[PDB]
Amino acid sequence: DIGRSSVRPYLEECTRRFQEMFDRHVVTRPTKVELTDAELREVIDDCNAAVAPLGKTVSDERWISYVGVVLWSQSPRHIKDMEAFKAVCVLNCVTFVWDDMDPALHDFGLFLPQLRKICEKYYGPEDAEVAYEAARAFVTSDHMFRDSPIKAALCTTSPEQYFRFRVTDIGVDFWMKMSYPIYRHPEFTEHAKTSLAARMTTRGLTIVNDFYSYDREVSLGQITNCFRLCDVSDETAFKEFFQARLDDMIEDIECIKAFDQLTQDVFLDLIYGNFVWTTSNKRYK
Amino acid sequence: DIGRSSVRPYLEECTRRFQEMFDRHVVTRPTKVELTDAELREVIDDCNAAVAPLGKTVSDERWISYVGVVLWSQSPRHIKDMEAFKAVCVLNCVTFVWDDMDPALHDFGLFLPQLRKICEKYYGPEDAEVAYEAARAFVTSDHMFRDSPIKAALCTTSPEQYFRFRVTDIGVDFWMKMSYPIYRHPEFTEHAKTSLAARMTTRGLTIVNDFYSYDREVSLGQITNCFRLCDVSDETAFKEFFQARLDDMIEDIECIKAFDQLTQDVFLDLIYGNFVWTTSNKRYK
Ligand SMILES: CC(C)=CCC/C(C)=C/CC/C(C)=C\CC/C(C)=C/CSP(=O)(O)OP(=O)(O)O
Ligand SMILES: CC(C)=CCC/C(C)=C/CC/C(C)=C\CC/C(C)=C\CSP(=O)(O)OP(=O)(O)O
Ligand SMILES: [Mg+2]
Ligand SMILES: [Mg+2]
Repeated sequence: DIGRSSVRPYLEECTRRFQEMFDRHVVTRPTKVELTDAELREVIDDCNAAVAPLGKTVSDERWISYVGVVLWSQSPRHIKDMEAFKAVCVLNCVTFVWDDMDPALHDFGLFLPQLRKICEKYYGPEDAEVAYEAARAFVTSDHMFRDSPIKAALCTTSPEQYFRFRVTDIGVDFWMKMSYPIYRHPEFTEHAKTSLAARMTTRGLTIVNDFYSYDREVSLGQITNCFRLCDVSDETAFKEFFQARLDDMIEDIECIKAFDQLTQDVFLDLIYGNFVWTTSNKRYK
Repeated sequence: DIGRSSVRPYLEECTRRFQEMFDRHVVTRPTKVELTDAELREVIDDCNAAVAPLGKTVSDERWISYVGVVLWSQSPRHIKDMEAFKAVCVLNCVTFVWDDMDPALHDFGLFLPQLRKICEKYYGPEDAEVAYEAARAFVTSDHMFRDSPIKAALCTTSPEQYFRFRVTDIGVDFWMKMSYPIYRHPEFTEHAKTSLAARMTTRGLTIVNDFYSYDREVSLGQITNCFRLCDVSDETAFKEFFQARLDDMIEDIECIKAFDQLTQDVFLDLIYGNFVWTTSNKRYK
């Protein structure tokens, strides 16, 4: 049954169709933000220190693996604050490590002050509180509402309810709220703070992530994946579902182009960058 | 054109159908929170002081009209903090007055510090920052993106995109982020802070407000109304659209019932309470 289901028959075609869609609708190719050796070392040092109180040891290779999503999904042309950039590198990486941990080993009393220390190092006083609150909310939500009936209801009812849940759960709201200081762009800053930024980009991020993590997630009993709403065994049902999802992505991209140029660049680089990172990364194979 | 269209032919039937839906799906009838004479006095005094720098003088009757949405839509069974309650009364009322003002007269330099003063009076340090940030975001969104292509794109594309804009624009995210301290309920606090609370309740709130404000908004050229997505002149198109909105509200209500009992009470009291207030208030006639 579902615990043994797979999208493996569709990997090649779906990858090519995602890329075809991005070339047509976004056009601008993702590029990688470059960090100097010293900047990368500072990020890795900060990640190791954040996760040290947890008794967790993590290799440089694994940190670099996680950080790629930041290097690829941010928008290099628009960056103004590289201190905020390194904070997102660190926040992103330590939250991945936390998520990959056995939940029985989550110690919020040790982890939250580390998240706060990161925010306070890299951001101004105002920004530090916004980014910390988003980080605290993400990690708290994950805990509070696992094995919750709410997750089951939202994830099994309809794509729309599912994506409503993923606005927070896939981490985009947190991403926006820690990323706006990178750009110092007034419009982007407000869209981030109202969460309209996250609401516009959630489907594009989530459909991609869900496709490439489905086999692993389903093998582990995890229900937070939109492809669980269709029978991935029936080639015909799958293809119809996948096309509806591509259509969702396209509608969002087309609406995103109504935003101001800088903001639209950042949103589209995020969705398209995430896909590039996702298909190159060992986490999803 | 659409500027002279009307849903007046449908008022009685739609009102009856909304009520029948709530009686079936929510069941628990809205009740009105009691303020003592002293408490209402305090609220009105605070309202007048906030809008005085704007040269605004407002009658008790007008303030009482605005505050009814708070007295009816909050959940009296679950109130724990009446200071937070009065803060919502004040914040709600002064935001109404701001929104009814000629935009040329909006003076953020004068108004924002008044919003901050209200939050600092009634909330603890942590809650004051969350409520104030949500008020600031709401009022800043309203300004920044008032004649924005984004608003047009979102409001005209699909119901989905429209409701995505209204999460912030109808003010529910702000409502949730100023209301959670009333209840001091951990789960509700978190759903408020992640905006999941707002995402679950926006369609119920927005569909009802939109129906009862359509005629006035369309006469003023305003585009923020879901009934603009159909031809309200065509009775069969309208009835089809209306049913689709009712189905949306019912789906949200049924998913809301998967939340913990206190949270679901609050969410449902809000949607149903707003309907009761909307149908009895002079603002929509
Ligand atoms: C915000 C953004 C750029 C993209 C959306 C997805 C993504 C790669 C997020 C990482 C960036 C952020 C803010 C937080 C990390 C949280 C996390 C472990 C997300 C994975 S989504 P799932 O729970 O499905 O885990 P899996 O990776 O195993 O599929
Ligand atoms: C936010 C909530 C719980 C319910 C929605 C109902 C409502 C009017 C709430 C006001 C309460 C809050 C937080 C803010 C005030 C915002 C405001 C003046 C109007 C929003 S509806 P539109 O912009 O269409 O104006 P109109 O009233 O003239 O139709
Ligand atoms: Mg996944
Ligand atoms: Mg209205």
